[PDB]
Amino acid sequence: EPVDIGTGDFLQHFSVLSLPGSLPLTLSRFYRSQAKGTGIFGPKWTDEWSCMLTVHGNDMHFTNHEGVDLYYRIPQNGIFRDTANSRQAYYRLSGDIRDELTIFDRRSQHSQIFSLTDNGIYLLSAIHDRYGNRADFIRTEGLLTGIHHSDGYTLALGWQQRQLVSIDLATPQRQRLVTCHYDKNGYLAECDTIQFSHLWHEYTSEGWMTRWRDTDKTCVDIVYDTLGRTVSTLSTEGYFDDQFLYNDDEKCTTYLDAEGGETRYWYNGDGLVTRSIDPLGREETSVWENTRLRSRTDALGRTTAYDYNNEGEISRVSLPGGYSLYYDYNEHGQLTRLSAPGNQVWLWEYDGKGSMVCLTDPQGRQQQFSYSEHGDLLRQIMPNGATWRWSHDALHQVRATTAPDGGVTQTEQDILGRLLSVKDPLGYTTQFRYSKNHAGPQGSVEEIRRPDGVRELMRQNSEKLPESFTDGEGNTTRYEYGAFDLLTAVIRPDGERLACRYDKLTRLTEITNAEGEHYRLRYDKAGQLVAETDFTGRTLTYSYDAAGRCIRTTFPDGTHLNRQYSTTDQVTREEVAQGDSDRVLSCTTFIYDALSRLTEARNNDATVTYEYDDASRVTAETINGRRTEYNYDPDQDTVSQRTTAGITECFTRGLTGELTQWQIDGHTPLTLEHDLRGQEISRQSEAGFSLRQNYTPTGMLTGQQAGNNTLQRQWLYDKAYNLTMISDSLRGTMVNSVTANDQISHATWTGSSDIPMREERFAYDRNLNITRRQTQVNGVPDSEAYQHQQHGRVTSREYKAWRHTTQFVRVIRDEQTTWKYDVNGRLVEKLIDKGGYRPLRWRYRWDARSQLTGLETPEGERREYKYDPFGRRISKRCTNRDRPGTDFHWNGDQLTEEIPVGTDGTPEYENAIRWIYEPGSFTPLARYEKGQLHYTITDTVGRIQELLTEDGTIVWRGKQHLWGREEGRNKDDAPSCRLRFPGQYEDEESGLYYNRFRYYDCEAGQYLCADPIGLRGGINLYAYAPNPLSWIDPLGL
Repeated sequence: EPVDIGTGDFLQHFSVLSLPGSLPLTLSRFYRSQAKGTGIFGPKWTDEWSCMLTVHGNDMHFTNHEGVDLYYRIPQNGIFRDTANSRQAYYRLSGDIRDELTIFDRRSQHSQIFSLTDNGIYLLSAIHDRYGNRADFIRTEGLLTGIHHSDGYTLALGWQQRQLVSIDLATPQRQRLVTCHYDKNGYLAECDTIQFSHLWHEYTSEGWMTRWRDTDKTCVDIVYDTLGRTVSTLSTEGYFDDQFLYNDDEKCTTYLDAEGGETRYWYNGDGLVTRSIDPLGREETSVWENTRLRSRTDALGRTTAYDYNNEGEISRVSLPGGYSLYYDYNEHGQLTRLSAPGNQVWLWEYDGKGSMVCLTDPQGRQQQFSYSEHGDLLRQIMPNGATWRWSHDALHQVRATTAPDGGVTQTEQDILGRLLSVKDPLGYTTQFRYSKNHAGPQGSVEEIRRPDGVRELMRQNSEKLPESFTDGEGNTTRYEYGAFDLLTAVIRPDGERLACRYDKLTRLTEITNAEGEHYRLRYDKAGQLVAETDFTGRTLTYSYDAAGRCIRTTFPDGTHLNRQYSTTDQVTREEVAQGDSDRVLSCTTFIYDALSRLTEARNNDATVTYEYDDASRVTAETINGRRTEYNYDPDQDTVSQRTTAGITECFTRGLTGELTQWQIDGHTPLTLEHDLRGQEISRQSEAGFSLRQNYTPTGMLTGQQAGNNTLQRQWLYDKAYNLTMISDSLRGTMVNSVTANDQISHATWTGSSDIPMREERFAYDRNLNITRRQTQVNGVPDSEAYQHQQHGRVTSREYKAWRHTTQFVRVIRDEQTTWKYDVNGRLVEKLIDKGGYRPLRWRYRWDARSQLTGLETPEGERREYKYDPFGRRISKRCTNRDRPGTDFHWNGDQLTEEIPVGTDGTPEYENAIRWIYEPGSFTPLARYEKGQLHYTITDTVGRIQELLTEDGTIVWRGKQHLWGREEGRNKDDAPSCRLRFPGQYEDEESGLYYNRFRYYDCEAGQYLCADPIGLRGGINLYAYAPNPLSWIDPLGL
């Protein structure tokens, strides 16, 4: 807030200083245009080190860090004892007026000590906590000149002509913290801080700040009326061209923002807003009782009420929907009990010095906390017995952490809080060095030295914003900013630029990619995103209710996604209309229980139900009658046992929560071991399966040993952490060349001969999308394809392939593929035109939510897909040929079962294939089909590369191309493996890799439709990842 709508003041609050310690020492400056107070920073600016108590006849006026005055009635004996002011009931005044006075802050448990000076004025002499940690304020000749902190450091405040010019860390290290300059009338004109902002200020003779600017591009000009009220603001770059209109009779202030909006505020005697109307006419009211919010009602009539106890704290919060929260405190104002809906009660226990020693969750489980005599947290004991331990340096910052497994992490920080070094439980050390720019443009450089020899640089500009970053290979990404620290440009290592543009209220309205095309956003008078147009020209429209909730999404083709919300802002219904006809094409309903927990989701294709326990943990998930039950470890709230159609899995976990044993259906259990860093080093089964893994000093997976039962793998990276060499004992040696954008430009798989067996070469456009792909087999050119993007999506492609004859090459295939998209950005037709041959045309059918519902193969065969209300594909049918189907079962976001369905339409549940994941993970652990158990071995991205029987025999070997095409030949009786990259499932009828939301073309490296979440998933809408061996996309974004 720039302006106090209750009075018209121009307000500013900036951080000045923050020093770590047992008692943190923080300092900020607060400006108010009509203020009559004075702090260490001159007139009109108040701070935390200038608080004072003043005798006012029978009153004791207390000036806080913002110039607000609290009043206290001095008793007859002149002794205060826990005296409280009703306007701010958390400040407590104690002491004899003849001795010294104390202000106790029930919010922080900290005390301010005020000592007598002159004329019945008490100045701040000390601040201390309940542990005795103390900061003594020293004043000489009236001016605050020194500060002593009990941790062992001292501050030196230097003055000249009674104006504060320097705040210096004095001992044990000399360091400049704050520098200040003043104008001709003694107002703070320039304030340079070492941790925060560097600003300049300009005032009139009365002290009204008419201009403030930063080190570079931000510069605001303020105009006042004859009363000192702000009437207009304007920045030099055009932002915040605001105006303010006042009406003291109506008690109404009018705000005219720079984009044509009008917000009106009605205030009361205390200057608090009782009623407001936004530029869209949405009204919000508030009831106050003496600077105390009692109830607030938004634009939908939803009322939130606040109750208070005799001590002045919030005791009861009434929420929309009948929910109520209750708060209980001890005598010092510390929260001791929180009662929530569903009989969820949290309990906090404190000792004699205020340390919270025991915390009890709603499940009655206790966490014990042990402290030092000075307040340091020394030990924490979890309910299962896991014990954490900490020790601290001279500034009471954590310098050593002991994990429950015995590992110790050494950290070291400087007096300003910056991290200097870290030593992991295995002895590997990461160092940080900070250097200041001493020439020209102000700035700083942060160098990182990693235990693998990697060195990285991070440079900040004069506004202490990230200016550039240089990875271990010397690739530099640069950032440019505009006014108000708005990101306006990003420059890749290859030199291409991404640009941003903002309206007069600093709202993102345009994004320009490296190709030069524009993504545009449009807002209404209230700031809601009402329209957006991607690079393809597709425009989507959004509608909102009075509460700001999106109730309609209008697509170019004409369909409407309508939504209805419950009182607790939960989607209860989704309709699909079309055009001017209000007729509903499809319907989706969500049902919630008394605790606003989703218990049933239903559309025309699937019904999903959820069951919970007292702890709101999902005990059962059912999809179309198929039920999965869960049991939880009582102490760790993790899934300890899950059952699906009689088959039961048991999970066992250690103190840290790591998986130690897994077992299914009475088979031999799988046992796992971990190191001191929490990384898996071995997994074994007594049947014979064994897998050892090792890592780099930075934690990168680099080695694998298994045990026709032996597998040696090695992954080697470059100093930018790109996978550039793979040593496989079954496949050979892969070598990768990367570009400045960390994309693979050359990938050669070499067996044992010197000339590589197979090579892939790639080129990319300015959007990092694939353009060229050339293959070479045994040194001779094999195939070469070039594809062209339009607006970020693949549009056409030419492909050729050669045969090696005699030393000549002759063309055997010469095809041109062309893609056609609809107005919603969904691929609807892919046509492969060969020379003279017959055209092969793929067709795609979509619903309103851009889900692939139908697929027509070039041979006329048609398939149909159905989805649940969460976008999970549940069924795959063939609707015109005599071919079997497939049913899918999901646990959350994991595809856990693929169930074959015969041609008669009956699911073969006894022939189901189960994929075992850790609950929440996307890396498959094992595979279970017809009582056969197979253990998986995954690569660096979590993709299955080998399936092994329980005895350790490799029965399936993967062999893929760079972007995911799987083509490794396996025996006929080998188990099927259609899992590709994490989240992907290969449909054998089309070659597509189904991700949860979109379908992926591993040849073009792109999805078949635009990203359903828009810019929330990146600038490239039809793109998978820059490097498929280092990025993953479990969902379809």
